Amino acid sequence: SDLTFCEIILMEMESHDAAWPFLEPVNPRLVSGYRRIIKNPMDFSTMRERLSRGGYTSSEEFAADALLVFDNCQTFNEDDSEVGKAGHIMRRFFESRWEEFY
Ligand SMILES: CCc1nc(CN2CCN(C(=O)c3[nH]c(C)c(C(C)=O)c3CC)CC2)no1
Repeated sequence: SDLTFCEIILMEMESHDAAWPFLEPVNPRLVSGYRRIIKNPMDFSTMRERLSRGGYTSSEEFAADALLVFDNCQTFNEDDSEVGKAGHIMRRFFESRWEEFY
């Protein structure tokens, strides 16, 4: 039931207009400095893979992955960059859907 909500939240996030930086993993070989700064990478397709095989035992574990996506994005990207702008927008969206459910 809680994970039921997580499926919907993930679909809406995947379908959001500001989702474009977060649909596939950052390839550390293609981004200078990414591996040295981000130890716990996360993205929506990785969350989708885990959710599909029942790898989230609680909604809390889903929320940890979602915030990793946005925390990694704020750590590595400036607020003024297109990717930075997108992470701030998706965090507010996630925080809005998460609070009108949990
Ligand atoms: C640019 C080289 C590269 N392409 C990809 C694949 N795919 C990853 C996500 N993506 C982004 O634009 C994106 N999303 C985030 C969270 C970031 C960073 C650095 O935080 C970035 C910069 C590449 C689209 C492309 N991997 O490396």
